[PDB]
Amino acid sequence: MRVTVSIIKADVGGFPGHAHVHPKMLEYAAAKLKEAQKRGVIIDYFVYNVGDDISLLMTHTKGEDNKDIHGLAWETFKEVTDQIAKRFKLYGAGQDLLKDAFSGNIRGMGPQVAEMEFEERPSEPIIAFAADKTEPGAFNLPLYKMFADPFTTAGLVIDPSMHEGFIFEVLDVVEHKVYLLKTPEDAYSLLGLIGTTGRYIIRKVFRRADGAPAAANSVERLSLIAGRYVGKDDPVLLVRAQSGLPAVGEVLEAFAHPHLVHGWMRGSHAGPLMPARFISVDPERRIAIGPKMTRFDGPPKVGALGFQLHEGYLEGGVDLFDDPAFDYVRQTAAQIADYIRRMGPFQPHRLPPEEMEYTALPKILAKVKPYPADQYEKDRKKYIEAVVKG
Amino acid sequence: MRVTVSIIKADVGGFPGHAHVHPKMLEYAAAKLKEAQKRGVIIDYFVYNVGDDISLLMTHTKGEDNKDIHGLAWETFKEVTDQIAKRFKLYGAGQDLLKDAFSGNIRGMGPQVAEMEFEERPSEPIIAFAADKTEPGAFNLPLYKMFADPFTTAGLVIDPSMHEGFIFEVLDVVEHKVYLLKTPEDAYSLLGLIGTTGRYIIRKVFRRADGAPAAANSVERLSLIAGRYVGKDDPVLLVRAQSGLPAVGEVLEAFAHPHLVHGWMRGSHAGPLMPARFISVDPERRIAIGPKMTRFDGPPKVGALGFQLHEGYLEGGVDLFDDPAFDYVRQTAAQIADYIRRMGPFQPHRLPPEEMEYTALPKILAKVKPYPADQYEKDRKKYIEAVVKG
Amino acid sequence: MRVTVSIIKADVGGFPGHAHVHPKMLEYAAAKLKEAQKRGVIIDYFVYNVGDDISLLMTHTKGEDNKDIHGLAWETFKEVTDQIAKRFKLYGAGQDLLKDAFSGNIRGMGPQVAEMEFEERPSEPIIAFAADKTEPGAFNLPLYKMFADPFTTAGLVIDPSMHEGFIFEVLDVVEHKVYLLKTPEDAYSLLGLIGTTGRYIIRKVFRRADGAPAAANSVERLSLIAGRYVGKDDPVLLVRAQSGLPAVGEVLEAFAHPHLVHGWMRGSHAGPLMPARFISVDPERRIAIGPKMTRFDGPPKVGALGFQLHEGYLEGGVDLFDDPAFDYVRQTAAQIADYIRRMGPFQPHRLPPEEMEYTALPKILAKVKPYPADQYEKDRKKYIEAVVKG
Amino acid sequence: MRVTVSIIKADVGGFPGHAHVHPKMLEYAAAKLKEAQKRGVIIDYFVYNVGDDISLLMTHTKGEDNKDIHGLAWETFKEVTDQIAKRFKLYGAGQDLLKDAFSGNIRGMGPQVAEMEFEERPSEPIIAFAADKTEPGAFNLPLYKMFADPFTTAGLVIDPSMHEGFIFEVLDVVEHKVYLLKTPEDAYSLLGLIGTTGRYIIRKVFRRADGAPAAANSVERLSLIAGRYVGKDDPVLLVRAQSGLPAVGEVLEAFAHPHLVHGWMRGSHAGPLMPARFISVDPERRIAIGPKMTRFDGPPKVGALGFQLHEGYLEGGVDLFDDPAFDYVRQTAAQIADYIRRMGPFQPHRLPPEEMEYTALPKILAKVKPYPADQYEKDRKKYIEAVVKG
Ligand SMILES: O=C(COP(=O)(O)O)[C@@H](O)[C@H](O)[C@H](O)COP(=O)(O)O
Ligand SMILES: O=C(COP(=O)(O)O)[C@@H](O)[C@H](O)[C@H](O)COP(=O)(O)O
Ligand SMILES: O=C(COP(=O)(O)O)[C@@H](O)[C@H](O)[C@H](O)COP(=O)(O)O
Ligand SMILES: O=C(COP(=O)(O)O)[C@@H](O)[C@H](O)[C@H](O)COP(=O)(O)O
Ligand SMILES: [Mg+2]
Ligand SMILES: [Mg+2]
Ligand SMILES: [Mg+2]
Ligand SMILES: [Mg+2]
Ligand SMILES: [Mg+2]
Ligand SMILES: [Mg+2]
Ligand SMILES: [Mg+2]
Ligand SMILES: [Mg+2]
Ligand SMILES: [Mg+2]
Ligand SMILES: [Mg+2]
Ligand SMILES: [Mg+2]
Ligand SMILES: [Mg+2]
Ligand SMILES: [Mg+2]
Ligand SMILES: [Mg+2]
Ligand SMILES: [Mg+2]
Ligand SMILES: [Mg+2]
Repeated sequence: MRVTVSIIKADVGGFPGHAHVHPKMLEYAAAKLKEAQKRGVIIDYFVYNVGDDISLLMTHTKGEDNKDIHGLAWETFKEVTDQIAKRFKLYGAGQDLLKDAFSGNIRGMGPQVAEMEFEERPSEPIIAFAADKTEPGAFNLPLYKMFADPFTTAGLVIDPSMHEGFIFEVLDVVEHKVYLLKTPEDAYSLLGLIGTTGRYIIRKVFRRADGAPAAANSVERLSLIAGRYVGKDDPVLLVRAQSGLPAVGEVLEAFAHPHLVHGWMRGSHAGPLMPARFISVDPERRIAIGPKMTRFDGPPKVGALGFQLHEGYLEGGVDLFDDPAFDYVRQTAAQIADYIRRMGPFQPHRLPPEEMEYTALPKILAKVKPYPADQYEKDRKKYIEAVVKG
Repeated sequence: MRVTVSIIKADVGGFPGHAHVHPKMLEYAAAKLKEAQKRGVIIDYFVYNVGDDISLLMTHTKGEDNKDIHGLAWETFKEVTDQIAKRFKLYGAGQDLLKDAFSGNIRGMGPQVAEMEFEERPSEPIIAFAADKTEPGAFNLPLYKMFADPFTTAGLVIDPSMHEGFIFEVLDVVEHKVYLLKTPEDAYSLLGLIGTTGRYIIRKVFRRADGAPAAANSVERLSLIAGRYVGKDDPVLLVRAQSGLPAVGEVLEAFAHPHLVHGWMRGSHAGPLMPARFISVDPERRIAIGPKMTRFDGPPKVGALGFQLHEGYLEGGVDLFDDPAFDYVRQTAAQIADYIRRMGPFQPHRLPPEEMEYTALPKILAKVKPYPADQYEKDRKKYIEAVVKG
Repeated sequence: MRVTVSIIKADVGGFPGHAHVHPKMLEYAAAKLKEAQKRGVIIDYFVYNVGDDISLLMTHTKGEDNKDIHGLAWETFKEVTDQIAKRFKLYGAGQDLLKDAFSGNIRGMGPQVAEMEFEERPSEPIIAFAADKTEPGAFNLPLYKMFADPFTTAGLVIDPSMHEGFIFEVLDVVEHKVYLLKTPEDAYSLLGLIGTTGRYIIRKVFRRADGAPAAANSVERLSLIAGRYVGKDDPVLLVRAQSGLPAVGEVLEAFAHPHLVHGWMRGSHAGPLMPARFISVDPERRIAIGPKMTRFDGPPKVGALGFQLHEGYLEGGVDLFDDPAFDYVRQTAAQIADYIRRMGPFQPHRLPPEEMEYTALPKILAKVKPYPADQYEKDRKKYIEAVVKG
Repeated sequence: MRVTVSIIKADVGGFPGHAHVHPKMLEYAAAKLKEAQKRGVIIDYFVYNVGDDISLLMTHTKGEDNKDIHGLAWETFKEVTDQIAKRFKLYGAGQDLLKDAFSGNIRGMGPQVAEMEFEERPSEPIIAFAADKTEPGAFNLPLYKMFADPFTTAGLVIDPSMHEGFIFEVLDVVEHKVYLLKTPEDAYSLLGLIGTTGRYIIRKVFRRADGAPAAANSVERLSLIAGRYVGKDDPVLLVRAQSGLPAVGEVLEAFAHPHLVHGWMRGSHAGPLMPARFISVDPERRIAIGPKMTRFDGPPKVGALGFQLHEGYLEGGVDLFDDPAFDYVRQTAAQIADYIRRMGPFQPHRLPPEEMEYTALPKILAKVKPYPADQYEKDRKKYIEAVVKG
């Protein structure tokens, strides 16, 4: 049977600030999806947060880009907004749905979606990822590693079924152009694009041998609003594993170096991506509570839940960053976070100016007097005396 | 609607010594505040300890410096004293209320208060802090950082709504004088005062753009008793966050370096301020149990609980030091505590003599024979022979 | 007496690659400057390298922007080129003087200059810095710290002679505009500019009390060549110290966090700025041999030589990063270098695309087929089957 | 034969700033003492620096407090001043001799002296210490440890010849009073005094069994100048070792924890005392070049030179901090220095106000408007509106 797996994610309020979600939001969402399941809209579901982002993972047979499934998610987020977030006056209530939400970040751009449709294999292990305080390009390095780096995915070299590699669908989110690159042969060209994490983002990956969908990342084109590019952050990602696709452990190895990503405070910094445990996982209630964002509204975090599909039912989720081996990775991220923070307001800890979600540069340039450089050389002594006397 | 948020804190007994509180004290206090809520005295509340200090966080509409609210707290502490602490003969039972409590530290000086009244915003995130084994000036460094240090609060540079800075109300607790300083321009003068943490303490902070209350720290003037200055330690602090006020994560960043503070053993040492987890947080019962004070009666610790206000009701609290990123900070504090303790009785691990809560110097000077220095030079050989023969 | 201190620096060949200089280049330069000294062109000099960059430090009385002094340096570099670098076929022989040098990086842009003229004080301590494998904005963070950060320069708070702060001359190297900002009051605006290290660079600093020159950094406007901005990297910096200017140790404290800077391999990465020892310092021969660039052509390094001026004569230089306290800083930089390198070709370890000195993006875009995104959605299955069958 | 060992120390100029000395100063001093030796004024000598402080170690038979020996030192420092420091316009030329030296710290207070007279033992091992960037009380902890702490000096417990302990001569430098305390019995009283490192300083130690001089520290009473106490910093210390006095290694163990001391930048901070190697030791030329002061004008450092006396001749010196065991201690000090520096201008990293060598507090209090606290409560809203509108 063919199944679709859809993650539709949104922030509709934080608790407090942008640090976390209120547990009643998860409970409300789970109850709403249980009703949809009883009506046959969906087969199964799992509800979880990372930071202030709620992921609705849903299995169904309606295909990709389905209005009923996308509409079920939207309605669930709108009802969480109105019944829970507005009731408790949560921070940024309705953030991703309402352009006038009470927060100062990018609002009203809508949910994000990562989805795949496929014939369910004789065993169908999948991993759902969610990150907070980062951009969709945060997953470029891990996706490259797991599908194309022989230092990550041993199977590329030792599993004859993987020898032919993978096909990357890369979205230029500025010009709205798609590129298809094949590894190993196009590795250098691919990296020339996807190293620019804010512009060229891996959106989908397919197995080269047969075209099977292997991963789907939530990324959309940017919008140009009041002369700035405006994106949708805090990505979600679906990866299918095993049997010629990377092993669960090869997928997870791709997150074992907590690389610097763009986001963190005010969408305007770089910090290490910490692979984080869930606070709690309740398979029966279909809810996981993910990590909080604390120092400097982070560091950026990613959570990983594994599942096994059966006739579209989801057995799981299983927290896949829960191992002492990943404690070392978290400790590294914590130390790097402390190191980089001592840079304060300077690039490359602060992002390049065009990549900053917040800026005061127009306010600054409206007040600080410029001097054409060539004329300034003649007048410098005069201008310095004027400040001094001034 | 306008709301007042009041934290009124006291130590009325420890369990054991000065290390912690008895959980029945928290339960008694919560039950008493629930009765006040039913009668309409207060809107909502949360009860928690850090070390041996119990904070009663209360929301209400009676304004600052209200006799009913201050009296409700006093009565709650007196009843905890009589019903719980005296019953179990807790250490320092009634400490802050009774000058004759059974402990050897400063007694009977009264509760402390941190409170703010304001129009409740469309979302109203607040953080309540409590520290044990330190002075109110322990918060000088964090408050300075979060409101004035561009290496902490990115918004000062990148959020045009924050560009105008903040107004610090600084209390000289020796001469009972208030100073108002504005950052950025008065930063150096401000620091010249508040670096003297025992004398010049940040009591309130206001937003410069509109005068909005931003933070309130519990500090009062010193009392001169038997020729020593006597202060009220173990401060509490309220901070409003977001939307032109520092982000929750910028507030928390201000605690990410575990700086040395005055207090620790016997109110007479310097040690690192450890940002500590709560042992437990129960939002339904309205109680959090904070950390214990162990080695050398510390190290000094601060706890952070976040809330969202709605019509004065408190949704929370949320432990905001609960992240692996803060595990690194705690480990640093633990290592610094071990390093500094090897100094034993010497400044600057021991405090300056006028800053020590305990001293034996009068006992010492009553017994040890002085010699005027000029005459001692002539007699030194004689005096050494007299000790030797002696 | 008034004196001018000029550092004029260039790379005219490496040994091997871009890692270091040949010692005969330094010996040749020193001999040439000794001849100029005998003729009265200059008072005194010191010759040294950091990585592949040779600094000619010269004292004289000809003022800033003097053709004789600039011409003496140019001629010295041209003769080193022809007599030494071309003789031994050094790598990038004549790099900064010859557009057709044999190297693949930016060539022929000319030497850089950092110079100050002033009345020589009753004691005149100065520090000369040189960095390799980085941009002039690498010094933005240190210069800000030493002149404006009270966590670095204690004197801003505790030395009444410094209370009035400093004046920063900031160059916009894209639009060729100069801004004058005064600290403390303009700190936030200043940081809003100079955090963009590739665009807004501190060129000079002056004391606010009297206008005295305090620092001079080597930065020039960019050139727009074949549609890319082309800059002059590997900066040099002069700082005057003490007596109302930052102490030598406050200047050095500003380098005690090895912050990430732009440059390193191929002028296209970010890595930690390591404060490095000189290999050797010979005050009598007037030559210091600085550090090599090794792993990944770095990490980026800065060297610091202190001097005392007397009637323009230079007593020194003294290696000011030579202390076990700075061994810790170097070890931190070495560890951060290893961490960040595991990112490979990805931002923010790789620089933003417009900031990269090397790029293959045009070659890539000439070969990889784009698909307009809207039409790609309809054709995706077809295109994937075509790659698969292909 | 009876011998006197005298260390007379002064700063008469730095190279650069307060970081180090010029090597010609040491060479000049050694040459001058060689002439005094030829004339029979002294028996032997050794000349060395730590940071910007030059120690003249001299052996002779003229006794303590001898005008000829003190005058020889003064004259040597005055000639170094005039012939070397003023010639090269060194920083703070003549610092400790000239009230109008060109530096901003405490000037003209004179050299310091540590001296002992005794019958030369059948073997006479002695250690000379010098510290820079700290007060004489920096040696209180080490002197206490080596003579009174059984966790340091094993001989107190296991060497029957040491069982009777030691006599401490403690100087109150504020009131000019001397106390004599005997360990073990007076340990607690002693520590009650000498923990106040700025006031009660160990000046001499004697063996209790026979009164033999065991140590001499350079400390003098403070001077009250323009309402501030003014002291003489950067102490020197002589310790006799072995045979009922602490072993060389017990003396050195007392420095193996790099405890926080007062001094460092601007005489106004606390930082770890690093036991440092000499850069070079030349026994034949009678000169050792000690460490530089770098980050933040430190950290504070102590050097240790061991000697064996024979008929007053000095065989040595031997650098006693030169062992990998002390590399660990230095690394600890380097890490603690980095930790504490993140506190910036705040106590207890900044010193208590009365202990600061530099302050801007009068300048601050002359400009910042005070409000009596009781009246401020009524007017606060008005004053905040006035700043806001202002
Ligand atoms: O060693 C492994 C499994 O052995 P096990 O069942 O524990 O004996 C795994 O590493 C697998 O080899 C890996 O996950 C690839 O599995 P397939 O995708 O080939 O099933
Ligand atoms: O990036 C952040 C929030 O993004 P998110 O909701 O996770 O997309 C935060 O760092 C906020 O920018 C920060 O807390 C300031 O928020 P405001 O006070 O401007 O709402
Ligand atoms: O073990 C030691 C010497 O043994 P050694 O000569 O190496 O056999 C030292 O620790 C001494 O015991 C110590 O220095 C005390 O020596 P005295 O002062 O008793 O001579
Ligand atoms: O403590 C210091 C010097 O003391 P010293 O000569 O060793 O007694 C330095 O930190 C100076 O205070 C600092 O360099 C500032 O010096 P000035 O610029 O005021 O001379
Ligand atoms: Mg949010
Ligand atoms: Mg989010
Ligand atoms: Mg965001
Ligand atoms: Mg988001
Ligand atoms: Mg108590
Ligand atoms: Mg307490
Ligand atoms: Mg107390
Ligand atoms: Mg208390
Ligand atoms: Mg080169
Ligand atoms: Mg170079
Ligand atoms: Mg270059
Ligand atoms: Mg170059
Ligand atoms: Mg000096
Ligand atoms: Mg000194
Ligand atoms: Mg000094
Ligand atoms: Mg001195």
